[PDB]
Amino acid sequence: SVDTMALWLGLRAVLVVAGLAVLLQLIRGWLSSKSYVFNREEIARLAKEHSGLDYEVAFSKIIVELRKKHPGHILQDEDLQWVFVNAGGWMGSMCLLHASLTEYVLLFGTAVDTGGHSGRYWAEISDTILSGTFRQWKEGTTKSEIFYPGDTIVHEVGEATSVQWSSGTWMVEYGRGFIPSTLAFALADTIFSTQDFLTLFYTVKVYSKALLLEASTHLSQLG
Amino acid sequence: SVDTMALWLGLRAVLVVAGLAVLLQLIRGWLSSKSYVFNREEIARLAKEHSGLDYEVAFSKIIVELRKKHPGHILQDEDLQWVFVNAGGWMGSMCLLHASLTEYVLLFGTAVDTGGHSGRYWAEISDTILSGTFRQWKEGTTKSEIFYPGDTIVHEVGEATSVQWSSGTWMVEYGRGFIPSTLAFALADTIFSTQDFLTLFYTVKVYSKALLLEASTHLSQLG
Amino acid sequence: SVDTMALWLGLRAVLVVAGLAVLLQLIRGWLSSKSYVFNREEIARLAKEHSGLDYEVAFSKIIVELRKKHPGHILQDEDLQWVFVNAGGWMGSMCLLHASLTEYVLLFGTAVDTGGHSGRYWAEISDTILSGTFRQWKEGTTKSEIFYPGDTIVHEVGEATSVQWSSGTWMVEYGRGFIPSTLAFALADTIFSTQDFLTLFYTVKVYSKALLLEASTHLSQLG
Repeated sequence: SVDTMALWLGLRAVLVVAGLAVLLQLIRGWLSSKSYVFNREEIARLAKEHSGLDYEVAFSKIIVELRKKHPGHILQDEDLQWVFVNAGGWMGSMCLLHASLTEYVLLFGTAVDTGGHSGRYWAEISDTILSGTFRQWKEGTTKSEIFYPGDTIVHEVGEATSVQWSSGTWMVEYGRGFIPSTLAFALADTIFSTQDFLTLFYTVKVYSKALLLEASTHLSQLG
Repeated sequence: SVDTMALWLGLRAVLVVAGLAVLLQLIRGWLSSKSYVFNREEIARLAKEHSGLDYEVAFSKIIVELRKKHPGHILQDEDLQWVFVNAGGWMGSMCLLHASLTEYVLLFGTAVDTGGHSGRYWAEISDTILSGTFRQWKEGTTKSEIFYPGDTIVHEVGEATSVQWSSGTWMVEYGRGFIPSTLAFALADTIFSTQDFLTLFYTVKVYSKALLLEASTHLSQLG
Repeated sequence: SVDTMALWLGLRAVLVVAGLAVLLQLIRGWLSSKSYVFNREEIARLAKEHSGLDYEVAFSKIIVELRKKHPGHILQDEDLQWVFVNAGGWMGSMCLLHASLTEYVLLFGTAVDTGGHSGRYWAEISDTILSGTFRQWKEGTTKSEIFYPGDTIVHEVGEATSVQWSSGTWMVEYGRGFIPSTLAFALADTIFSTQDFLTLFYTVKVYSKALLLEASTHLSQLG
């Protein structure tokens, strides 16, 4: 009975600590900046237009269109790089195109069968498929849904689903909200599982280059 | 030769530390309380009896029968909730019905293909399959075994196995032993991989509510 | 406006830390000990020659041939053991035959579908397949390659790939380079995921036994 009481008190302590953590995450999301360069419908339409072609040609055409419609906000050909992404038990790769304090645009996908935790969304993310399949298992339900090239899955803030991607699945991803908070989730398995310090290097490098591009465009627009 | 000696000394240090950890686990397990409300054969027969129905109807009927045969030991309908479980590389979901210092009962399953480490804890676990398949690859062997609805896999005290569950696999799980020791493994991937503080919140909340129900039943029986 | 610069400076700090980590990995792996007992071609042909038999008979004959051609460098039958290996999100099992500061030989494989990160280390790794399939997804590309019994996959120094093995895949693995640099990747999931301290016990025990056997052989050869 004494051990039961001690265990209940410890569980209550962990309960309130986790509640405070989630509350601080929600506060950071609420008080976040809302100056947006893109709209999610725009990225969704642009990615859905080229979903019928090969995914590499689609990547090329979408990058060209993004550079054409938003000059100074997309990285150059010299800065584009495929970087592994290990998070929540799954493994994929990304190619960052745009990333600021409130938005980011990248090409995400995997060439192998993988799946795991989607991560607690404290920012709004949208994925429009170009090839492969995307199986989502939302929280609270016992059934999953399948998504195909042309579909767009939007992840609201606070949602946590079970994601799964077949081999050769590739999509375009646009994130809106408090972008830095996602970094942790993007690097968790890189820190405590894969020990891939070079992947962490490449990730922070491309993010810093995207921030530098955004600041340079800001200065050139006001200067 | 010097580096080899240093590496061997470090390996011996890790060896003795891990041995002391295993010794602490076994000591806190053997000397744990053994006040049992249920027995694994009761839950096994209750789950196998309704294993032919749809897994949702089976869940409902099993919950009703548990509340009929053990009234003050099953959580209320207002306290039932599906909570994600990320551990050992695999991801699923649970709904807890009973949980004490020495026992716990829940409904566990996944709607997607998953698998990984079963985990090591001082607790005899029993899983009776309601739907789906369960592949178990025990330690020390090079071949696995498949289990179908109606079967009951018994994870013994020294269980190091590889588990795998196909999409739509649902089962009823009963565990007796040092239940808090099973918390760590159940939350490790939640801490270092998923960054899901809300799932940790839900887990500790439902465990605290189950312990509260058990303590309330105990006090109402002794008073 | 200002927080962009703040985040960029933080990313620069993380960048220099990760860069120093990678540079130290390179410098320590380079300029290391060059005492080699085996070579990847010998092990590759020894495994490919027996790749047509059942994998257990192949294991036995390969161990016998290794003890015949390199006596004193292979563990005894009393020291052989199958130990689970959780790393990078995948779960397999190993049987260590030889391990020193510069080389290691073991029998690896899995009885369940698994996959994940291969890991980065200054160590040339070669795997010759006896059964099952090995899908490798190298870094920087969007397509993977399948390998079959008889094939030998070379994990180059400093490379990072996505590995995937079907159920029943078994292979003979030979590592050359700075072996301790892999140890971290070999145990991360054991510490932050499986919490399996007995598997860690077994791993460090077999590594210490291999190092002790190597030291004994060296002393007997010079004494």
